[PDB]
Amino acid sequence: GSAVPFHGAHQAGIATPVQDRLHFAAFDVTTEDRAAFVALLKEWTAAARRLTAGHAVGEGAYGGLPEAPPDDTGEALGLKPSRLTLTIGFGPSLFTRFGLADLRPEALADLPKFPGDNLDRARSGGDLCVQACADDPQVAVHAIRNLARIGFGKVVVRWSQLGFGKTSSTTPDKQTPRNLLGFKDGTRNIAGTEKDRLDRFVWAAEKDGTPWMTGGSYLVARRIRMHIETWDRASLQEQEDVFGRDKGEGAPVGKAKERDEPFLKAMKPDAHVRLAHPDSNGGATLLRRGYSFTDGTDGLGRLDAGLFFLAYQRDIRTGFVPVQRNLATDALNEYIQHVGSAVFAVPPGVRDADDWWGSTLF
Amino acid sequence: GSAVPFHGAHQAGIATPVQDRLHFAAFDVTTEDRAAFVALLKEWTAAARRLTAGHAVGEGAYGGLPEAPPDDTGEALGLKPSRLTLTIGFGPSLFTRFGLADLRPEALADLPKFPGDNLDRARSGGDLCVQACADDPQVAVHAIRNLARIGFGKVVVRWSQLGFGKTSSTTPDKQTPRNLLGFKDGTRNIAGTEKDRLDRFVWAAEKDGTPWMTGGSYLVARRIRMHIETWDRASLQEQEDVFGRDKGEGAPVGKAKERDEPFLKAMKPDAHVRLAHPDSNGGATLLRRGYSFTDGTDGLGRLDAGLFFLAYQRDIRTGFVPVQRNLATDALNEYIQHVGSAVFAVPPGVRDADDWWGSTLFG
Ligand code: HEM
Ligand code: HEM
Repeated sequence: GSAVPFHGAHQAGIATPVQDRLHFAAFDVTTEDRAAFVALLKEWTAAARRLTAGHAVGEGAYGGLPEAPPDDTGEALGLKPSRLTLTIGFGPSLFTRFGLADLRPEALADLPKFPGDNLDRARSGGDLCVQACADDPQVAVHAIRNLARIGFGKVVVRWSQLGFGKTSSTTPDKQTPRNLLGFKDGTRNIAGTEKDRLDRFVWAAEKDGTPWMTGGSYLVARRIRMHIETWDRASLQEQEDVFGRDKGEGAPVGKAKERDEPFLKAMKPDAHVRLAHPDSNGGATLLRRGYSFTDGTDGLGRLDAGLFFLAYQRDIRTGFVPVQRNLATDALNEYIQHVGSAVFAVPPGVRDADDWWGSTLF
Repeated sequence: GSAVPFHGAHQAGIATPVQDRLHFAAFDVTTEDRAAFVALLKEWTAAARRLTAGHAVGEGAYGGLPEAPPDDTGEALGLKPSRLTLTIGFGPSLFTRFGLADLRPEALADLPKFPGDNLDRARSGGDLCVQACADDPQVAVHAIRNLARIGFGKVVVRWSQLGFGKTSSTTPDKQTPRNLLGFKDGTRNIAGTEKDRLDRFVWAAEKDGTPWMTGGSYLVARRIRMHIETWDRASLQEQEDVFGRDKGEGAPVGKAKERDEPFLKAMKPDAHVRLAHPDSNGGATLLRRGYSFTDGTDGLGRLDAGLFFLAYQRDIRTGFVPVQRNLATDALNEYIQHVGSAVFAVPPGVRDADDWWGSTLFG
């Protein structure tokens, strides 16, 4: 139930232990006034400091003037901070505004088209994002709702995604969670304690060519539908062959324990783990941080199910792109479809109480 | 605690402690064969015994024949029972099948149309329901996904709703939860400890007219959207006047504490608490067991959020119907809309290891 510190060289919500619940929102900007947008970023930062400490925004949820709307909507009153993190990102489309064109980072690359893509344009893209993660869904909804309210008239919500349970791990010392296909997901990631690996693969550096992004990261989001009718009639052996790990323990094929190192040549040549592994991709390594979703039924008598895939990396061109390209022949492709996509530059951390989100850019 | 007993004179999930999370699904039946449906109820009951104890269904999620599909889909491996309850109910439309038309209870009444209703037919009705409540959402979802799989070919999923209340790891058991309008919700309700009130207002009795339903109850489900962005622009006074309680403490107007008994005459005539109170409705009293929802954002950028309202009662005609009728002029109507609806007869409990869901109806 404790608080995660909001200030630092980096934003929280990346290397932080993965929280139980997600509420992700993408926003489009509706003001042409640079000074007004800067004022919004400062007001959002002030609200974020309150929210992540478990306090109400502005002057509170009640006990003000009877004839005014309360500053805070009130539904988180009496709740603990619940490890709430709030992480902001800027999309490529932002840089066509406020005279920012020459500040767009090279590492913020547009993704190519990938075979099998079926992307809904309405639930793709966005000028900016806020990732809210917490152990309590009410706390996460409250944060997004209050940020959107403060932003009324300057930003609108383009699309949002809720995740009911995590399918990722930055804490190898704890139980690895399972996705809706029934497999552990998160065994070989990057842990929050692995400072050298974070510096090499996740955090942007001054020498990479964009000074304002030093200490930031780049985010890829993919909404992926799962064909669970098709999967649930597959044999156990089929399922295990798809991944290269057994279902019960999640060990590499032939080995006894989850965390034993994979021996790739024992897996099928189209196994997911074999294709995705850094040794198959010139060393390319990702920080995965996704969540499961279900949005009702599909109208054809079945539950809807999917995974909202989130990856952080130092450069989209050397992280997600080469790995996803290598997944063109993945056995898993028979059971999934990518139906939404977005990329964001995640700026550096808020250094102290006088700093603000985006201050290095603006 | 960690598990809730499955067997009893009553089904669990009604009077048992309220769990943190909900997965509610409505199913339609596709078979005409009574024998095949009975066989399904028996297999579903066997699965539910396993699920509510934290075990996998059938022969398990792994370690069987490699060339067969696993009996359990495996996404709950490693999780705890999480106080899972599974509660089954039968809709009015079931009784048009299997020769059951003369066994439909009179208390399972069709709802009238109410002012302001805007019901989505696709998210309404259903032949059957399963209410899955648990502290971990993945335990609830795993239960619904596996029941649906076992039934494939005999039932389909018509509609499904996820919901949330409190998070018990961080929030005290005695604290009333707040709804998404920011008000405490549940202060004046029937509690699971109130045996006599449950017998008066919730459980069906033999003398009520339908012997097979003795020890069962009747459920009304309403999916109620909130107009969040409109509500959030209302003044504090306007919000408090809508309910007849204050927002911070949740006390009735002119009182000091949440649990002080209301004085109805101090509230505005169309305040929600005044219209809903038993004294305004000839003594009519409900067990509310609903959950908040947030599904996403709609095409206009607004939050798709609200209350998935669940009420249990001894007779729909003397519980939900009179009370909802009395809300025709509710000040709250400006900020909500009922967009889905269904009613179910929830049979008596599974008595022991040889009993099965629906045995009093089917024989
Ligand atoms: C619904 C989609 C997906 C499912 C169900 C899935 C499932 C899994 C599972 C079960 C593992 C093995 C346990 C682990 O080490 O985490 C794994 C590993 C991995 N996945 Fe995926 N995955 C999906 C999509 C993706 C995508 C889109 C990418 C990247 C483009 C990706 C990259 C990886 C990586 C890098 C590993 C670690 C390989 C290693 O170093 O051993 N996955 N995935
Ligand atoms: C979005 C919809 C609704 C909201 C936000 C809401 C909110 C509330 C609140 C805040 C209270 C006062 C605290 C408490 O005693 O629980 C209350 C009481 C109550 N509500 Fe509602 N309610 C809603 C819909 C309904 C419906 C549809 C019914 C019945 C048909 C209902 C019946 C009652 C009853 C019986 C009480 C208790 C009155 C008493 O005995 O003091 N509510 N509701």
